[PDB]
Amino acid sequence: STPIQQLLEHFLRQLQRKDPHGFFAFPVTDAIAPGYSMIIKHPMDFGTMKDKIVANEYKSVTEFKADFKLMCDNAMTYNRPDTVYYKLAKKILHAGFKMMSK
Ligand SMILES: C=CCCn1cc(-c2cccc(C(=O)N(C)C)c2)c2cc[nH]c2c1=O
Repeated sequence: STPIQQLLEHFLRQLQRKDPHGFFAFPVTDAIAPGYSMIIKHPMDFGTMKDKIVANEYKSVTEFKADFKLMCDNAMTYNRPDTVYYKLAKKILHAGFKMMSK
């Protein structure tokens, strides 16, 4: 485990605490979200992010933050603003970037 992997595991733990229902835990399936795979071209979720950390795919914090933002942006594209899923994505995007900067 490299120093970067250790830091990213720390950030990921802190980010996942902000999703207590686990809506972001695993890839979204079309059964749960009809037509999702044809609307969202670059899916992302915390489980995929964990696998990417362990596989050593993130070479910088910047690359990691971009996947986090992608995950939130996908949720704000697929879901309407008045939904639980949109609201959490907006909340966690802003809080997560703040947490990773302080
Ligand atoms: C906020 C997260 C962004 C990703 N995400 C996830 C789900 C989702 C996945 C698995 C289980 C459930 C769930 O617990 N229920 C009750 C359906 C919900 C979902 C459903 C409609 N839109 C989305 C959506 O965008």
